[PDB]
Amino acid sequence: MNQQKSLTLIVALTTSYGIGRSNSLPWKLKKEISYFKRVTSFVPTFDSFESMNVVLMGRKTWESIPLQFRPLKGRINVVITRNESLDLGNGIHSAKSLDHALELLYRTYGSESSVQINRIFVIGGAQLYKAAMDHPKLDRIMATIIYKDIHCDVFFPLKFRDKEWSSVWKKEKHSDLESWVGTKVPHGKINEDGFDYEFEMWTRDL
Ligand SMILES: NC(=O)C1=CN([C@@H]2O[C@H](COP(=O)(O)OP(=O)(O)OC[C@H]3O[C@@H](n4cnc5c(N)ncnc54)[C@H](OP(=O)(O)O)[C@@H]3O)[C@@H](O)[C@H]2O)C=CC1
Ligand SMILES: CN(c1cc(F)c(F)c(F)c1)c1cnc2nc(N)nc(N)c2c1
Repeated sequence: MNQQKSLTLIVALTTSYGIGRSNSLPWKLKKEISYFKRVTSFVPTFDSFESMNVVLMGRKTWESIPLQFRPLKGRINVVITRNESLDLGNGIHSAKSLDHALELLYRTYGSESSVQINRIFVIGGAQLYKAAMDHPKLDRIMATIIYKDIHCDVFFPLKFRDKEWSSVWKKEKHSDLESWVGTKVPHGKINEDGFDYEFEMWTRDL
C-alpha cells in the first residue's frame, strides 16, 4: 500500500555537481525560477480532478525558503526531519524519512479525499537527494545543468550525467521532456547571470 508511484528528483547543478552555497543557491536565473514552478505544479489534464503534486524537501531547505513563499503554493508540501517536535505550521506535513513521507501521504490523501496525490518531486537539499538517489522508486531526474564551476559548499551525491552512470541514466530527447512537462521548454543553452545553463530530463529503468 506504499510503492505504486515513481519519485522524480528536480535539481539545478553545476558541471562539477555543485548545488548550493551558504544555505542558498549561488545563481539568479529567471527562467529557472519559472521552470521549477511550472514543473513541480503542472498536473496533466488526464489526471484526476482532485490531483495535486507533492514536493518533498529537507528541513534545511524548508528553513531556506522565505516565509513569504511558504508553503510552496499549489503543491502538497512535506518536510523530512527527524525532529518530531518541530512546528511547520499551516498543516504542512512532517515525516522522519522518505518512506515515512510516502506512507503519510497515502494515509492522508486516500480514496475519498478532495485532494489526491499526483506526481511526487524531491526538491532538495543534498542530504535528502542522497536518500532519494538510493530509493528504488526514483526513476526520473529533471536537471538544470549550469555550465560554470560556481563555488559551492554542497554537492549532488551521485554523478548521474557522467560516463560511470551512463548505462543506468539516459538523457531523453527534448521533445520527450516537453511531453512530460506538458509545455514548450527552452531548448539548448540559456544565458543569464554571465554563463549558460539548460534544462534536461534523465531517466532510468526501475
Ligand atoms: N540546487 C538545488 O537544486 C538545490 C540546492 N539546495 C541547497 O542544498 C543545501 C542544503 O542541503 P542540506 O544541508 O543537505 O539540507 P537538506 O535540505 O537536505 O536538510 C537536511 C535536514 O533534513 C533532514 N533530512 C534530510 N534527509 C533526511 C533523511 N533522509 N532522513 C531524515 N531526515 C533527513 C534532517 O533534518 P533534522 O536535522 O531536522 O533532523 C537534515 O538535517 C543548501 O545550500 C540549499 O540551498 C536545496 C534545494 C535544491
Ligand atoms: C529550494 N528552492 C526554492 C527556494 C525558494 F526560497 C523558493 F521560493 C522556491 F520556490 C524554491 C529551489 C529553487 N529552484 C530549484 N530549481 C531546480 N531545478 N530544482 C530545485 N530542487 C530547486 C529548488
